[PDB]
Amino acid sequence: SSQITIQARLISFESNRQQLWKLMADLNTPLINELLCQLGQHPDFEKWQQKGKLPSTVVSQLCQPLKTDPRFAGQPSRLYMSAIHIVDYIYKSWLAIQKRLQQQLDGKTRWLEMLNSDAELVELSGDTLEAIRVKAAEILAIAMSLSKTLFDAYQETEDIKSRSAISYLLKNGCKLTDKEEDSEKFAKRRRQVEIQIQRLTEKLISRMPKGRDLTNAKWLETLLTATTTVAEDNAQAKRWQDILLTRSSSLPFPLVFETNEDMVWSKNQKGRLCVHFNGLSDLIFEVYCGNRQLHWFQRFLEDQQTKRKSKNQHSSGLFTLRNGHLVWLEGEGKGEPWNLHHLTLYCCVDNRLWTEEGTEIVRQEKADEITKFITNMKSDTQQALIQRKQSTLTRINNSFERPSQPLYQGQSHILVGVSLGLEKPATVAVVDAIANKVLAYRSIKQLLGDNYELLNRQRRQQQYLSHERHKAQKNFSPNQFGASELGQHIDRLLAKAIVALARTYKAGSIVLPKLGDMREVVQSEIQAIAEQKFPGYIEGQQKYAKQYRVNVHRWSYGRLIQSIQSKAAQTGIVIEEGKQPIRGSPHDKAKELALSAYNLRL
DNA sequence: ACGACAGATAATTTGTCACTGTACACTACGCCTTTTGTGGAGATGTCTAATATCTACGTTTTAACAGTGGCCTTATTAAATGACTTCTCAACCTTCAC
Repeated sequence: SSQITIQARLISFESNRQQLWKLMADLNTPLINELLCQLGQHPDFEKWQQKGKLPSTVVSQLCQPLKTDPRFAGQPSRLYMSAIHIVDYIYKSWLAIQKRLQQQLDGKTRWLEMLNSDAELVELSGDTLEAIRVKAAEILAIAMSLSKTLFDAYQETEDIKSRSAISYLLKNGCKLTDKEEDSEKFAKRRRQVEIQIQRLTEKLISRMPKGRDLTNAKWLETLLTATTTVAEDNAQAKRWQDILLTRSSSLPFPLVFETNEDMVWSKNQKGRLCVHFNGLSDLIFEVYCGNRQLHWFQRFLEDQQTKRKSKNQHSSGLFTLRNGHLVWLEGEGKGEPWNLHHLTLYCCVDNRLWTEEGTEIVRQEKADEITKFITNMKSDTQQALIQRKQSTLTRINNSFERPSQPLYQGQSHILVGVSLGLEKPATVAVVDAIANKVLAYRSIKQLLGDNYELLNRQRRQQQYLSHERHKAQKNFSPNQFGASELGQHIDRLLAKAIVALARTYKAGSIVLPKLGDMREVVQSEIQAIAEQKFPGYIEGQQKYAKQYRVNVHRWSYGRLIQSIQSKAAQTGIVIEEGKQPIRGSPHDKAKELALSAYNLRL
């Protein structure tokens, strides 16, 4: 996770900002909207959902006739390209989501079929429980990936004895068990799977990507319709209401510049770094950044100047800058939108390209990938692709003469396990795995140190700000706020503390748990309990454990994992994934998480 | 011869009267002992109703709270917020413009 974003304000005189706003809002965003509409109507759309993959070129092909439609014709080539990238990534995202959800629904539907109680397994096997227990002992002795191997063994073995023995073996977590099945805990575990299947089935009714209408013409024409026309029935009037409540999108889609050299850097005579974008060189924007990021923007000019001095004998494949996003940030107050909103550039950089040693890491990664490509790839334009790839492979050998910082060296036998929990967001154990000894624990309080008071602040603000929103909603007041930025701050403080401890003990890796989807587990567990406690009373079921379900939906385990992954990559510490045990305290969970990831190395 | 007539005669008792021996001399029912049935205290032994004491019999009363039972409507779409997921993160070459 070595890619990170740095940002700066872009400043320019009003006519440059107005011209860019009108390009984005009047042409580029309407084009994106049109591409999303046409792409969702394509005759292959239903087979793209089955593959879960979009064709590499279909957005580019749809955009070609639109580039000369009077609605969209006025744009530079890179703005059409940006619109293509926006639309292509949206569907690459959405088709990947739907594909995995469909696989989850199919997987659990098979499990629901093969989850049979011992009373059902007796009939469906025709064998006594001891007989299927012995047959499961044989099938386990052959399947010795074990879970998948049993799922593979189940499907084509139509022999109901072995098929039931696999069912019995899978019910217990791929192992034998002597103890009797508690019939109500089984019936609950069956009911959980039905709820999960239903909730997956409902999630697969997701909407197609909606776009951003900045005119909101549909709202005003619906208002005129609903006020002067009789609704033909309740369903038309409901559709009218649903439109009238829909909020207006203020801001256009950002521009995306996937060619780092489509940002051209310079220093003006007042000494400020400046940038202009390919196709819009007349609009000079001035960089206004914090000094904590200035060294990156200075590097972008130095990388640009280095390759010009070498007459392009360097490769921009090793430019520290990777891509840019050009974004309008919503301004407070009033004005024309190019005056109200603040133009902001977000630059992706790869942190390894800062140093010379890290650049050598990237160079070999580039060289191996391109040598693979050239070997596997072998038309005129496809031969031109090979020649560009071969030019890259030649030019990445030329050095940028970057700062030298020796790479981190961590001991392979020292690991940090990080236990994640709802009550204690992180707990760490430094384990010496060949010694099987814990070198150090730290609690959440020791990780946060002097910041530990922020953790009670978060809980207190989450309560307070929720209640103030609840009160504000009843007044239709816009003053609705929350603690997300404090929560993000805490997760970043924890990430830095964990990695600093890992560096201090020379740990080779940080071990993080494969939590899965905690929210759908908790939500289906609690619903199965509540349906027994409040039969036929839906509101009673939804009130049951409401605050626990809320707490689990706020638990930011993904954001914390992501923050740890970024900080570890910036110091070259390996991340490993392990299985967090359910037994024990957060300290013991962290220790056994660490040691299991060591033993799982094969 | 004996004894047998009437009457003598030696007893026998009746009655006188001088003499003398004696008590009157105040001087026993009184002193003393033992038994003994009746009687007067006065230490001591006899043995109860009863007015408690002295706990328990257990029996009510409380409140605490535990368990049963009724009710609670459910859907769509938009918005805000908090999150999750996915995708992306070229580069050399050509052409026309001073």
